[PDB]
Amino acid sequence: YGSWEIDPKDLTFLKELGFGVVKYGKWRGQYDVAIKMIKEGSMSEDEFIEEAKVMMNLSHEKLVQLYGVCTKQRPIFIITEYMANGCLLNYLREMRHRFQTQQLLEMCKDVCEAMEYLESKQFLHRDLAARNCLVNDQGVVKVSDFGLSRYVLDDEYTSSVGSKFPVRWSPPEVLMYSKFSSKSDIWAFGVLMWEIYSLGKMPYERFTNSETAEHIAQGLRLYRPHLASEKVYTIMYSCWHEKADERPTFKILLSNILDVMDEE
Ligand SMILES: Nc1ncnc2c1c(-c1ccc(Oc3ccccc3)cc1)cn2C1CCCC1
Repeated sequence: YGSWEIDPKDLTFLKELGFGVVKYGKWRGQYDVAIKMIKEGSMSEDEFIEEAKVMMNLSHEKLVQLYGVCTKQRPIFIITEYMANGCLLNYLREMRHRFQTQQLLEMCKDVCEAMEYLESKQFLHRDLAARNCLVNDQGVVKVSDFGLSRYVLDDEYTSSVGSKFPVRWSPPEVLMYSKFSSKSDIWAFGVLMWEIYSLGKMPYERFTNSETAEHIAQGLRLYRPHLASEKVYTIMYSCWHEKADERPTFKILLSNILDVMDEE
């Protein structure tokens, strides 16, 4: 076993949590883990395994921690930090939480910290969205599935023509030219802020993907969620400059979010 490789015999599977299936379990009988099981034919496995070595060296409190992989048998496993409150999107949609806006801004800050870290490592997420963030037992949001889209074999998800592509989280230059950059992550982050302040509404709710792409190409934008103050709206909106070079960095976004927290 290499440093990136976990012995699957050290795993105990306890419950199904919901590419494939994800389970909750224990490592060596004691420590909580999530086990993401990768279905046959779904992934470029050799490429993922090499990238896993890079992903192992990423470490930040607001990034879901990759403990290792199991790849000597199939389906291959991705072993990670267990996030008790599950997917951010589902969490947002649970109206019982009765969120204060302070809580929503903190979720934004959690994600922005992770993204500033990824940016500092020149690591693109490539599919940032509420559905790809997780929430722990303390209500902390962490970024997940970072870079994983690179290894998906289903073409419907691979390009902007595809029926599974994240059109609603994509800047004009991605939709038109497939130009990915730090600034396409920035765009996606703004959409994620919008999802958070909208309590999990689908971006461009009333539009198809086709219509959304048209909307975007015409320079139209999401508008202010009811729960977003003018200051918060200014921050998400800054992520959507037509010109990619005019969009902020995650460092700048983080400073702006901190400022709003201080001003309340
Ligand atoms: N870690 C998790 N803890 C709790 N629930 C989880 C996960 C994960 C999870 C586990 C592993 C995983 O693997 C990676 C993590 C980071 C980077 C790349 C892969 C991604 C998500 C998913 N789920 C749920 C959300 C909706 C239904 C399933």
